[PDB]
Amino acid sequence: MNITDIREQFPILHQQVNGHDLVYLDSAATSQKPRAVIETLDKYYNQYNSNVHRGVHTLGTRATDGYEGAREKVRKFINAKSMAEIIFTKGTTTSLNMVALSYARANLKPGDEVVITYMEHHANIIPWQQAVKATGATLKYIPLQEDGTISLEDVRETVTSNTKIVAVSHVSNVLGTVNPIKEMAKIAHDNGAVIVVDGAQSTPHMKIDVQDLDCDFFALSSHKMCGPTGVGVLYGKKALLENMEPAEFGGEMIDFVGLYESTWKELPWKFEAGTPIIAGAIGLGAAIDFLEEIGLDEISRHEHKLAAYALERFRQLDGVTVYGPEERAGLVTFNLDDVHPHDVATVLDAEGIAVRAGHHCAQPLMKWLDVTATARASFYLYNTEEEIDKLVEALQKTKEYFTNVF
Amino acid sequence: MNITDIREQFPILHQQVNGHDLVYLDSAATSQKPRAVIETLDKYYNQYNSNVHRGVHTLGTRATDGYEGAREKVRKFINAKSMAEIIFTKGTTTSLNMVALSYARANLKPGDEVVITYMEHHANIIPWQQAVKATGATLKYIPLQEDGTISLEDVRETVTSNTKIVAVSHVSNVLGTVNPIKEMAKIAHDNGAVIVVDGAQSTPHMKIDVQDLDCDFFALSSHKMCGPTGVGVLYGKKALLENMEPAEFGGEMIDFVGLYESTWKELPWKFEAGTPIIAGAIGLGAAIDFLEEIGLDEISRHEHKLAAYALERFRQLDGVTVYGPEERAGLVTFNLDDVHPHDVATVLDAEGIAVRAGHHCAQPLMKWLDVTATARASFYLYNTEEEIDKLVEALQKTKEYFTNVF
Ligand SMILES: Cc1ncc(COP(=O)(O)O)c(C/N=C(\CC#N)C(=O)O)c1O
Ligand SMILES: Cc1ncc(COP(=O)(O)O)c(C/N=C(\CC#N)C(=O)O)c1O
Repeated sequence: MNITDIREQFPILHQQVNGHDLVYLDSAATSQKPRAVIETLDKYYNQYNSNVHRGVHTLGTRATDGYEGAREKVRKFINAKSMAEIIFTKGTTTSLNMVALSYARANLKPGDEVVITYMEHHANIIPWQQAVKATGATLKYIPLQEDGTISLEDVRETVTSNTKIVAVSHVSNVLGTVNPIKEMAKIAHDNGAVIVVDGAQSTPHMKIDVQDLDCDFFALSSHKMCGPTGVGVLYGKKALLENMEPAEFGGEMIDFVGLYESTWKELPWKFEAGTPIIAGAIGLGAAIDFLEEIGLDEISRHEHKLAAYALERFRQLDGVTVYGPEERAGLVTFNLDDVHPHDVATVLDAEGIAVRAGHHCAQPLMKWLDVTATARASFYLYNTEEEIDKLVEALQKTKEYFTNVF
Repeated sequence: MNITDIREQFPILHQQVNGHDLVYLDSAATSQKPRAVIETLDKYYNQYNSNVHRGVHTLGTRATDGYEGAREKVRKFINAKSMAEIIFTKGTTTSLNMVALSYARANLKPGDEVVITYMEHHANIIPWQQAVKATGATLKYIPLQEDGTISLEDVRETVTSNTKIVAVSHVSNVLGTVNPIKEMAKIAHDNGAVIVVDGAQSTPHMKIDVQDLDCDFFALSSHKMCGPTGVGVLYGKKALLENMEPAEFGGEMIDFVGLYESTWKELPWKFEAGTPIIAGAIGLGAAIDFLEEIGLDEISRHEHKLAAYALERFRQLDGVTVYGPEERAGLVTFNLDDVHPHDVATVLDAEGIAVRAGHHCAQPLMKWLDVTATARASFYLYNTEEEIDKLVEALQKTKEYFTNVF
């Protein structure tokens, strides 16, 4: 894996911001795209754009083969058994809402529990809030240990035989924690629950195998993994999706329409209402071809190196707190003592450096961390140690600059 | 309006299919894109891709300004009063589902009526089926007159003071009928109903003015109007959207998140859960700039000419039935006596000609037409009379060829 060859594929990296070379360290908010992906979209619109599933004219057939072909690429990529288990959606958020709407709201009664964790992104919180409220069921949180990881002991404690759903994140977008999803699926099942896995932060960065994880549902977002905006996937076990009603209704997802009553398509089309995200899914396919060609394990090793290097160089700074465990995915959330993270982010941008400041859509987590906001640098396959040097050099500068003011 | 200059902007038109120049007559299924749109996407991914609404780094600000800027372009384009009334969605279908979920399901009780018409696309049928079933309300259909138009008399007949919702299409994707939306909004309101307008076929092809139409909701799809796939709009009167709960929950659409209860953003963000369709909305903005620069009235005049020419040259063929009225949008649905439309479409593709065969997602309409399927040619700003000549010449050939077989 050659990082110079990789960065050469991402036009957006080669520019300056505020007179400094761009240092993009915000891949957890969204990733940048290689030429292979952008040229996939261009070729689609330049050459074979048409609506799909009719199969009567040439361009229509090509578009359909592209779109269905990308479904197959997603299937192999996360090791699902069947294309019937791969549903294209607008994103992780919509995917998780569909499970909340079609599965939760139809399978929860007073006394039933939904179990989540304190570290969850909103997308994996609010749908469950709404679903328990709609059904008079109960929402519970698995506690976190002090380093921001989860103990299986706490899982057995929180999951009861009244738990219908466990919903947890694969990798935290804030702490960097890789959760024990597989062991959690076992505890879920032992108690008669399904597990729903929020895979938005894991999928771009490490090999996903839904056969090995035995998750019941798994959600991911194209934009975080070198792919177009506006597209995601819901994976669900075929037996569960067969029993769920659609979340949206319309053309494409029907079989017979009468005046008052309709019947549905087979999976996966049951869950894809209206003209689908044709170019986006095809570009998501291109993104998957690109990542597989580098290798998810390679990308993962690369991130292990950047994260270990970042954690070391952060510990060389006084007045800097880092949140979460030592063993982590490729990001670091932190604060400078006595500098608001908004200001850290502003000052970093003046130096070319893109990070995120705020709640990272994890308000409960911030409360648990006893902070109101943090700053975050997040990495991907195009980042380098040199860029981590610039970040830590800029944080040192920031500390001194704000010393000068007071 | 110079058609040669217009066609020069659409790379996909300049190719052959089966050894013949492509003749694309399937714009009602999806439209082709000009360079201005494709290069908008390229420039977004090449240059300023980032997540939106943070506003802490340079690319993030640019992405946000692009996305919010496109909201403004959509607002001016349909003459809404406020960006708070413009919600980006995945498409017409999703837009109509949101109204069905958030407005209908919360405002219908036994004895309440939803009124639709027999000519509606599925997207404007199934959501209402589901909503009346969920609420024990009643669904009614306005009858059609023999030419496939609607009489206001029939509207007053069907809409009662128990009608809560009237949902009708602006322009039929099958008959070509332009419905009397404005007069229908008046009848709706006189009886205490809102009206929901399915604008998927109107928006690409004619000026939209929601102030003049006084519609309560209006839905449209980017892919049909020179814009990217995967994006649409829901317009709704600000006072109605203020009172509707969100259809999806997650990051971006919240204000405060506690463990069990959350509060929402102001409009329009209330209705935009998760990372939004950033590049798609920006490209939809480019599409709108492109169409406004030609002029919707010009595009409309062009289509009037193609439709009048097509209807004339179709009446020069024996054994050809055309469905719907004389005054029409830019398409023609038809059948050859004794040739299945699937076969017509297959034979047309061998000649380079792209049309659609099937139900056109209007199964109730086909039943009313007493057919099981039809063929359809649909036009846009890049089509010509010469291409209509090829179509009618090919239909003549098809008729003779199928005579030979028998
Ligand atoms: C673990 C996890 N779960 C859900 C989401 C939301 O995904 P999306 O916005 O693509 O619908 C995300 C997206 N995270 C963002 C998106 C932004 N901005 C972040 O900055 O951390 C995530 O990381
Ligand atoms: C009047 C009307 N109402 C709803 C839809 C569905 O819009 P979408 O598939 O973009 O969600 C459409 C899309 N129509 C199609 C789409 C396809 N294929 C067609 O072939 O007529 C429409 O024309």
